[PDB]
Amino acid sequence: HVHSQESLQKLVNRLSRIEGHIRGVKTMVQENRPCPEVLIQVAAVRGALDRVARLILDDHMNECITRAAAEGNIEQELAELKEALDRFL
Amino acid sequence: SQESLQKLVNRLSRIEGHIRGVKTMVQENRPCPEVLIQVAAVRGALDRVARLILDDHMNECITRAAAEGNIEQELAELKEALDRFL
Amino acid sequence: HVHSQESLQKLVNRLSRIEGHIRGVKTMVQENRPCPEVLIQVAAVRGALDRVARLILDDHMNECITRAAAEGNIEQELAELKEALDRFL
Amino acid sequence: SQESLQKLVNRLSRIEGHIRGVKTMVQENRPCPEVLIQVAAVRGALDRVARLILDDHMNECITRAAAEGNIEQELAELKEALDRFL
Repeated sequence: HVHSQESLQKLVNRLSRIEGHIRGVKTMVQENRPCPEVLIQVAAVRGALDRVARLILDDHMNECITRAAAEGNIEQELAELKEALDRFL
Repeated sequence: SQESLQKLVNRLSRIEGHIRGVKTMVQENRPCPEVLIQVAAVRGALDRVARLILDDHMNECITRAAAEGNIEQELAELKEALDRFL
Repeated sequence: HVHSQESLQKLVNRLSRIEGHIRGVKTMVQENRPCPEVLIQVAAVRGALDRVARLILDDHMNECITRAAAEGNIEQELAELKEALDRFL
Repeated sequence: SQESLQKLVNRLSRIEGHIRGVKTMVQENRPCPEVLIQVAAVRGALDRVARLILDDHMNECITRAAAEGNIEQELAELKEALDRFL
């Protein structure tokens, strides 16, 4: 890669897919499908969520390190990154 | 069943509503930490649902072992479920 | 497998290995080795810890389900299992 | 450095002592939940150490970017570190 900001619309998309996938898990439960099948689908949803989170974080990181090079305020930018990682982890 | 199933459906509807909430936040260009705080809550909610489903599975396995034995088989089912839950 | 209880001594062993592995991470830090190398070693220690935890849990689960078949007290045994999972997760 | 390195060494010595504590508990046949409560604390401590090491790495990368640029390269180092940290 050379890093590209994920478009707002690209993120909204990924989130719509995650919504549809949760609605799918709900259908599975109503049909009394086996517990391991349901858990497999829940795991996939959680994986999808993590990848969205990770994309949002990458773009944030990019702004922080870019703003540091541009403007030189390393302390502020570190502290911004660390907040975002706190809430991500 | 009718009792417990509906509770899970409900939780899953709430999670769905919460993901819509995260979508709205993104469209409104709200700060990253606020969006991630909401994503963390969704992830927490998903974990608790996963945990409830595992509890019911484990309940069936142990209940069936008490009733009908085949303890080795049931134990091995429990361990396989834990393999995929972690 | 047919399930076998991990011996007390087998567990003490695995824990001694984890101790030695943490002491190894400490040496790496004193020698100012690169951060990704150090984190790779920390991950391995965490993995080793998880596998120990998992073994202790498997043996507990085995006692709970065995005691349920033997004695029939499903409620007590479920609640024992769930406590152990609470502190494991 | 001499300052920060020693703090990490210390944390790692405490983690080592804590794993000995878990070993003693097992030899004394203490209940499973008590042993797992102590293992959870060790795992927590290990996570915090991992997090401190990542913070220092990230600090070097951003600091070097402000001083000397090559922002794309540094960003890619940060993302690679996060790949392995999760």
